[PDB]
Amino acid sequence: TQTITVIRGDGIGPEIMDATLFVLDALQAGLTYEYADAGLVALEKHGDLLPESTLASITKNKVALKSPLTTPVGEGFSSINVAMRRKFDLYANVRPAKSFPNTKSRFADGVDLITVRENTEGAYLSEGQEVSADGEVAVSGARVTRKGSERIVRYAFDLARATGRKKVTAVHKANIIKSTSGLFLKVARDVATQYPEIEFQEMIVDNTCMQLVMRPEQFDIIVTTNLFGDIISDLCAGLVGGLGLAPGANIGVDAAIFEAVHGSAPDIAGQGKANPCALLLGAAQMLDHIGQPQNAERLREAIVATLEAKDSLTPDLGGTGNTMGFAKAIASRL
Amino acid sequence: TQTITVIRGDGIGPEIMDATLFVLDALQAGLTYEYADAGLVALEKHGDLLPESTLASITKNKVALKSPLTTPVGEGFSSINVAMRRKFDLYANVRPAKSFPNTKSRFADGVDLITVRENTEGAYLSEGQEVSADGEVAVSGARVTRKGSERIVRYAFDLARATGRKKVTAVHKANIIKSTSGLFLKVARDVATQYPEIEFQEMIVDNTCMQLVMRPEQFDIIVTTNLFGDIISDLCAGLVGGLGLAPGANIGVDAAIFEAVHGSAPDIAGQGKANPCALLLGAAQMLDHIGQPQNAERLREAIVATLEAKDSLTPDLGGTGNTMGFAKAIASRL
Repeated sequence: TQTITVIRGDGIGPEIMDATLFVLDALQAGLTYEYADAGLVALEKHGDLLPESTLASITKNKVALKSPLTTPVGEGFSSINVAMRRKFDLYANVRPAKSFPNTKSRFADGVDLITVRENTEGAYLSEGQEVSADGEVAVSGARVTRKGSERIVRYAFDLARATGRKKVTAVHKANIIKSTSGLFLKVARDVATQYPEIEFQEMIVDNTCMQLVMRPEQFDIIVTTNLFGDIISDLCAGLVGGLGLAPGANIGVDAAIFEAVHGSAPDIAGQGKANPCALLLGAAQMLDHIGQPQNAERLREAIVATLEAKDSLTPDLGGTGNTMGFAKAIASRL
Repeated sequence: TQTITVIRGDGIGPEIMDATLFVLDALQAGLTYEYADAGLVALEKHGDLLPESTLASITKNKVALKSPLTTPVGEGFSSINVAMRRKFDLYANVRPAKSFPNTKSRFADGVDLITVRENTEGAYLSEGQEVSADGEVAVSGARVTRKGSERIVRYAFDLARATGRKKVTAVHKANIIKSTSGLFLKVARDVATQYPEIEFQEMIVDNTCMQLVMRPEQFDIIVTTNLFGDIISDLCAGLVGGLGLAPGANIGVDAAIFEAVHGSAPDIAGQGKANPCALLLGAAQMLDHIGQPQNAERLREAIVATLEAKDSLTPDLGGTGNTMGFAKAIASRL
């Protein structure tokens, strides 16, 4: 057995988590669920968007499955995902982009890639930002370290080995930003030598984005620095229809958090209309992470086959089914 | 009349410049040509990849049309385009992306946008780059100024007015990189108030790249900082088939240089196979810049119509025509 922390969340969160846990049970993933509060429900009932008991649950179990959360506006609330990243040193932001039939387009299918984005350093740090008093000159910084580069590239290669993928492409601008991006590329080359059967490719970031729109089928795993990974993961979402079906993970040494990328959609909450596919695919990522890749693949192919058959699809996809009915149609093809 | 500096260049350069000048004469653009050397031919014949007489020609005429150049490898030669940018303070890197029929795909057409990239500051500066002696820590910097932001955004809006376009989208990451990207966005908003009939849009860079792959038709002029503009212009090239047909300009206060983005292709030099469309479209940009937008549009629609009719196309496009024959077919539809 293994226990995971489950955050049911806000809006459509509870409905799609119910559906996801149904499919996980139908897979016989062997998991048990421990529930924790975050977001609106925590704020109302425990005084904090992110209570220490939930942090302790995640610390103990090291794996969390997280529905979307609502954070109120206008009250100075801090980003929950940022707080978790700082708390658990979640250095790998991992975003799969995969083609599915009948899910809107840029069609032609065949996209099946993962963007591994370094998420603790690079160009997105708070440190180094200042504007002069007269408002004329702004500066910002970037920091790349051997330690931070080594761990993100090792993660990418370990992911390749753990899921049966065959190529890692390191994306950089080392010709121009020689110090930081050059150190990232030097480290990536060094790490690649430790994984002889995984093809290693280097590609400049501008050419990478051109190639992603001309032939995204050529990519397998992409690994890159913080800002570049932000950009590339959202580009790739556009290749496969957008953010409505997108899973995500944020992974560190002693904790990993799996989710849907989309928000809590409170307008349709409780109506059984929400599409559970994104969170299901986040649970597939979780299964890959905890060592059940065969079940992750069973789940992804069942989703493909259910979409091909148009069996009990939710209204966002032109069907008249409901969240749980869609989940049950998926589970029937496992 | 007006005189422009013409650089015939290396490889296919002379052939495609001959064809371009033929079309410009057929347009009766009213130009006269002054020839200057750069690249291999200059190195052989005047001792320098970039002679001072060529710089003086550009200084005097303020407008240059430049074929591709070859720079030898292994001899420490400096980038010619970088030298020109520093010499003339060429702060606007301007890249049109337009759909043409029968030119390879990501098909469905309807793309017609321009990326205006700030090219003197931002995250691509040499200053601020250092690696610690032990190799563990690398740093790089970015600088954004009110002056530099004001001039690039003013250029974008002036371009809109000068060519009949209707929207400028400023692209940023001011939510995270608050100092530099935030100053860029603050300045862009301020400048936009001076152009009431040009729609102003703000968009975060990751969402922009997603939207460019889902519906590139929504964009008109995009203006952004140095690194972001590098990325977006190559993404956009991938929407319209790649770099083989791509024009470019680099523009400052007292000089402007217009070209094809592609290289000198020495393998097919002299054979009459080279496609002159990219340099022709660079000449269209030049015509927009010097105040003949009606002739730039005549040229672009003649290219569209020639491609639609499949009249004398070069082999890269599946025809059996030659460079000058393709140019003459274009000129017949002016």
